Amino acid sequence: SGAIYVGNYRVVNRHLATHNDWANLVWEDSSRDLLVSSTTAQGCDTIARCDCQTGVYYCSSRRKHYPVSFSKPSLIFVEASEYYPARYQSHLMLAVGHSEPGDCGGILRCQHGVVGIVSTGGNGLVGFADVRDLLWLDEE
Ligand SMILES: NC(=O)[C@H]1CCCN(C(=O)NCC2CC2)C1
Ligand SMILES: [Zn+2]
Repeated sequence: SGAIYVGNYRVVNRHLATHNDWANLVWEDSSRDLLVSSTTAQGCDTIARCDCQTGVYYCSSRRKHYPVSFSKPSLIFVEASEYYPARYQSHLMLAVGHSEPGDCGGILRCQHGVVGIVSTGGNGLVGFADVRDLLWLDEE
């Protein structure tokens, strides 16, 4: 579990969104596994606006932050799970690292701010849903 709190927005994995998230919906995209809802309180996270390929992510199943090298956001095939059929997930970045069910929502960050959140795992790979292209998170 986990979310990004930027401005008056809450960014979560779409597959983990709550009823309150759907009832206060700003934007959602199943192909990216992202959903954004509105918040009453202002958050403290800031979004990175860059093309970094190195950063640090939080792994809840290890209680540890790990430094990683990650691929550029792209269209990647993700196997069938209990949340989605086998499909191409867009804006996904992969790295070598531990990720098991429960780790979605952990933040990946670089020197510029939050880059994205954990969205996939297994086989010694961790995948992150990028948010750096969502420029509207910084305003309104
Ligand atoms: N983005 C996806 O299609 C996910 C949905 C949850 C299931 N899935 C995973 O890779 N889970 C393993 C660890 C928790 C990350 C694919
Ligand atoms: Zn950066």
